[PDB]
Amino acid sequence: PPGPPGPPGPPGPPGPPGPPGPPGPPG
Amino acid sequence: PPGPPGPPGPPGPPGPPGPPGPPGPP
Amino acid sequence: PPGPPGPPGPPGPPGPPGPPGPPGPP
Repeated sequence: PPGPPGPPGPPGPPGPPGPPGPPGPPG
Repeated sequence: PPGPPGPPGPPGPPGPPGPPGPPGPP
Repeated sequence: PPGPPGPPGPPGPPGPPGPPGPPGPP
């Protein structure tokens, strides 16, 4: 009989940067 | 014979915060 | 023998929004 499944792979890569923040307040 | 490949790993970590927003109005 | 390792997981989620921008001009 073949062996059992291998171990899980490693975690994935990091996600992308988030969106830009909001505008600053009025001058 | 070896067994089958294991399952995928879990998702990676979140990305970094985004860039700063634009300047406010005058 | 156990099988080979699984593949890397999926990418993480996006990071959160960046900080507010600076105040507007005078």
